[PDB]
Amino acid sequence: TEVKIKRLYTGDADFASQLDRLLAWSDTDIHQRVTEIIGCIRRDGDAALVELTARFDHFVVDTAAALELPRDVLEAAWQALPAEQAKALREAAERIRAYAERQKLDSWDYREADGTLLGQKITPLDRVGLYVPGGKAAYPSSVLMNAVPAKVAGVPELIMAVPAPRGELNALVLAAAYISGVDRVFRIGGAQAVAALAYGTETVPRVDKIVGPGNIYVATAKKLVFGQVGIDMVAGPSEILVISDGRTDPDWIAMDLFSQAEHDEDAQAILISPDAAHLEAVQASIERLLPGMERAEVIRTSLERRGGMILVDDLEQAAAVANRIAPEHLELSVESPEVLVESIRNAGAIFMGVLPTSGTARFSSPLGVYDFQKRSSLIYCS
Amino acid sequence: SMTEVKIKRLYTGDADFASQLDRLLAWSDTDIHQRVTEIIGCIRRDGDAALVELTARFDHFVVDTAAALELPRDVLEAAWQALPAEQAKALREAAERIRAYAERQKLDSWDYREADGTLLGQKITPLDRVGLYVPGGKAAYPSSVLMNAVPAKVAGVPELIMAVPAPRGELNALVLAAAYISGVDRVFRIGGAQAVAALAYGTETVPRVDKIVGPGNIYVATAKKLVFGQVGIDMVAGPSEILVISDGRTDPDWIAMDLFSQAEHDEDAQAILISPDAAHLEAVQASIERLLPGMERAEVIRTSLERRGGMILVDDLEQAAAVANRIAPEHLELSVESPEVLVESIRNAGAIFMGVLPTSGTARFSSPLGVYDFQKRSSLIY
Repeated sequence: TEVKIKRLYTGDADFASQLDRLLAWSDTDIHQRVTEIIGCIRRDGDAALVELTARFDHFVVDTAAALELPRDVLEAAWQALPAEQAKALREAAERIRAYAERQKLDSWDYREADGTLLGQKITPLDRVGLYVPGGKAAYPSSVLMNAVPAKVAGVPELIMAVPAPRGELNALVLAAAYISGVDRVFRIGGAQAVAALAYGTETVPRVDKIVGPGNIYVATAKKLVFGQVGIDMVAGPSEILVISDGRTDPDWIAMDLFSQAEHDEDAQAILISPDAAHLEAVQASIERLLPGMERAEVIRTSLERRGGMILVDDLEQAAAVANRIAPEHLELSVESPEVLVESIRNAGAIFMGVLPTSGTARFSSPLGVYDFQKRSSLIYCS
Repeated sequence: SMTEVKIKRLYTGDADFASQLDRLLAWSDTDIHQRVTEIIGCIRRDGDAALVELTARFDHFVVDTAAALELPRDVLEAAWQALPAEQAKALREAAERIRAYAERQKLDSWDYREADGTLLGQKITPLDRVGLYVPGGKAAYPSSVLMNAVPAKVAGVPELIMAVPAPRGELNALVLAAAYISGVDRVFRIGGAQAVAALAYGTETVPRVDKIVGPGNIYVATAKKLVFGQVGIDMVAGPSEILVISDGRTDPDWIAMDLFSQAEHDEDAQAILISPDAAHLEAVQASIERLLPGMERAEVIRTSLERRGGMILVDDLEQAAAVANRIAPEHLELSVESPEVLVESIRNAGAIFMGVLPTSGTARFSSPLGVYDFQKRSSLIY
């Protein structure tokens, strides 16, 4: 029943190094394989894509044109969702759209003293490729959070790759692609899909940026085609950092940790508090509520491998430690978070009352509309 | 003839045109990768000791302690104060133009209320610390300092740290003066892979930064690639490129000089001319062959034109813009009668001239380096 979670104390002398080891996170054959696949796609295009799709996905088609899903299929997958899921999808997409609309970059210009016109010309990327994994194990959220900002940016051709293992489709994924304005959907995946998107085939249009997480083949391929296309940041496992003043119900804090611990065994969930009693209470809440979780084994694995509870002297030190951690997700479960947030510098998303992980929030932003736009300097000497 | 310059010629009517263009644009060590890995390891393992030693071995710059690697601020001020009045004037002016452009590009925090009352927002922060690499000796340009440092300081970066190696102690006055007026906070006489490692991981003497920018040799580029993840980096350069579109009204000598402007500073530079006027292309060839001998860097210009230069005949200006959009040049010049009309068809270009930039076709998906690259966004949810 016990869950052994690493406990750290800011008073300890070896604390910095312990925090380092807690945050630490880290094949030749895979690199070789992906290189070969990319080469095959560049050299032989569609024939290679069809063959590799039959090999990896067990999806057999006569011509590459058949890899594509008709648009009617997308609309129909949407039309057949249970009413509540449809509601949820529309609402989420709308929130994402509104937010993207507010972040959208605009063109402008101005005149220097001599009369020179200087300006910034904003354009959408010409085409964007979105990768989504096949089967039941994909989440519609990833589709919305990549595709919606891309369409708000004004990207004219948004192309999705999602493999169809043995022909199998994910209704929610297709419906999400439909309502987010995905333009074309191809049943391809893996390194072969990345290569097809990056270089083009006679069937697959060449895109300028590829986003969306996938397996080791997809990640490796994305790294190898960077330069030919832009890519999104490589995702590490999810992270949450909770700063708690001790006033919140420990059952709730526990659920806050489970929220991110539950979807990756290598996820990192950390709790910081100046209250030791509160930390013990949350330990208890974890051990009690854990069995009743459906993802109990994964949650346990994550908490035991990379979980942590850090006792700090106060909320100031909590903010300092957080700024060192630079977490993907930061939750300020404290009484005056609008005050505490003033001390926060490095965090992907902050919850008071796609995202950069593995400490890259020290220098990166979440994926947003701006990543599907670009600027050109304009100089008109008259 | 002895004066002739073999410049690659393409025509959009060619059946092989797409591939010919691909081959024209194309431009592409293991022992270096090993060495750099070892240097990074030594720096992580031995810190200041390793940095002092490696600086002694590689730069022949010998100091007793790592503290002695740093240049006092007094030195920067004195480098500025000893400049000829006109150089100082030019430096200040350039720095000011850059500053004014950066202020206009600066990202701002904001928030708004959803209908239900949920608060959504964007919190903008500057990067905590930024490292700027500048090559050593006389072969460095103050511009490289200004174009990184000024936008970083506009962004509000609290600690801007510069590495510039001092081979045999040698310094570049213009570089130091540029560091002075652009608000560089600290300057260290270190370079190569060891400087990148020192900045990325920190030593007792060198502060750990969150992003490293500034182009350098193969050791610096390799090191930057290897530390990406620990820090942000800038896009890798990237020999210069210029693409000129000419309708034929412009004096062909002027076009020739336009091509020369970028061809003359790198033998690997790419200068391409596009026109729907075949006679004009011939005229520019003649102007090139006539004007070339009188150029001071005639040898470099010729080498560049011969290796990567090109002239492309198109059907009309529509197609000129289409080809330009495929090329996606660093620099684009619209030498036509109505550039304010033609620019509407232009999508992919680092900078556009009518009347640090992305190169190698990355203008299809990248923006120039600017203030926004030294800022980051955090999502707020209340």
